[PDB]
Amino acid sequence: AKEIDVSYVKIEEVIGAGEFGEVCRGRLKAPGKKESCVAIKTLYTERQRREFLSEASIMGQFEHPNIIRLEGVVTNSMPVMILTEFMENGALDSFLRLNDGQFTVIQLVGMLRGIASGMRYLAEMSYVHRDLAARNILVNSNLVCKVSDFGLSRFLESSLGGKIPIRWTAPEAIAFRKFTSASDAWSYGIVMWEVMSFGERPYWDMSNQDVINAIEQDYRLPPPPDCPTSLHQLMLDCWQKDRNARPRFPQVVSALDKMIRNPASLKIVA
Ligand SMILES: Cc1ccc(CO)cc1N(c1ccnc(Nc2cc(N3CCOCC3)cc(S(C)(=O)=O)c2)n1)C(C)C
Ligand SMILES: [Mg+2]
Ligand SMILES: [Mg+2]
Ligand SMILES: [Mg+2]
Repeated sequence: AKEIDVSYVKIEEVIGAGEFGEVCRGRLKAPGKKESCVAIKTLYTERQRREFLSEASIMGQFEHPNIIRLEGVVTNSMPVMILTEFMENGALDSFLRLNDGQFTVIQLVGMLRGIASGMRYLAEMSYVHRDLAARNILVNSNLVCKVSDFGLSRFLESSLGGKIPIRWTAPEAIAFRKFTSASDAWSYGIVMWEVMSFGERPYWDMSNQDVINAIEQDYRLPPPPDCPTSLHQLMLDCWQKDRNARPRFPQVVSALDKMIRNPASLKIVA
């Protein structure tokens, strides 16, 4: 679905370095449709091409305001491209670093609510994300946060799947490679911590191995400076060792909505 004629795409600036090629900003103009801004991912073995394009296959089946929208692919022409909606503020971790301390707690909670709604939807579709991290959240001009980074490849036990993201991964997923929506809930807690810390690196003073050891020994990240206690408590709930004890994404959204309804609750900080 959404194969598009390369003649309809005008490539503008190179805006990032992607994991397997350049990231560009461009313009898509198709007959009968208004022109739109697009982000463009470019691409190897046939296995790697099929893994690359698997992102588009799955993205094309999602439709949600907090999930990045697929515009199309260029495959019957080289270089192979994936075109999505353009997200003007780029990745959330770097966006927050650029804007450190400059958004209100209520704004940050709205961002987290958007991400949580995107995850609620993925969980409802039985899609387990496995790499949920602030770097994989994209931000538009109205501060709407959208989940990105999809595909049907597996992590490295060469495939474009990547290494397991230790700092974002639930202990049972690291130990047993059992990835579920409950392990995504653990990652979501890490994302909450990243957002409330304006894009600080999780466990910034620890190696990947130190993090594995720490979590096994009951260490959990502390509240970021100025972080409402209620938000930190929700993080701790997401980081329960027993995956079945973690909140599900509908409960995550509902908890954030209650905070938004009752903003005085956000004034309590440790
Ligand atoms: C194109 C694409 C396809 C698939 C996926 C994963 O699902 C993601 C994307 N990408 C998209 C999709 C939609 N919007 C964007 N916007 C974007 C904007 C900026 N800039 C905006 C201006 O300020 C500087 C930053 C920088 C980046 S990046 C690549 O450096 O993270 C991305 N990027 C990239 C993340 C590869
Ligand atoms: Mg829908
Ligand atoms: Mg991934
Ligand atoms: Mg990834």
